[PDB]
Amino acid sequence: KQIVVAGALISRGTLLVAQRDRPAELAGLWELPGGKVTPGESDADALARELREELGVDVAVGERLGADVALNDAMTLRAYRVTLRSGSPHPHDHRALRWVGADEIDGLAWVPADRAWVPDLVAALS
Ligand SMILES: Cc1c[n+]([C@H]2C[C@H](O)[C@@H](COP(=O)(O)O)O2)cnc1N
Ligand SMILES: [Mg+2]
Repeated sequence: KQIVVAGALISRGTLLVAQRDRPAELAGLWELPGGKVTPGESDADALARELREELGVDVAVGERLGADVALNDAMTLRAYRVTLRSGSPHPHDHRALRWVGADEIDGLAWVPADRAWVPDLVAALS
């Protein structure tokens, strides 16, 4: 299974969430940003690559956040905690970004795959 890595960036007590712009089925819905791992890459290398590209930030990749999610037969989604080293997030590849607190998490229009992490994200912001 191809791995997709996603980042739960928590900064000053809030969580970054990113509103997708593609494809049509996901455009308008919110995610933990990330992307596919390239063969040869560690999860950490891939996720730091994706978040530099998409958000314009340098992050450190930490512990897992929640469990693996099955996208399809081919693909598995994995979330990690990440923390900021340098830079401020900007939506280079998204419709919008939003910093949310615990009480906002379950109200967001999540990408259905990511919605699985809602209890984990609420816990992390407890
Ligand atoms: C980063 C991410 C990605 N995906 C799904 C959407 C695509 O089917 C696939 C690859 O992601 P992308 O379109 O490269 O961001 O994984 C779902 N949740 C996420 N948090
Ligand atoms: Mg992406």
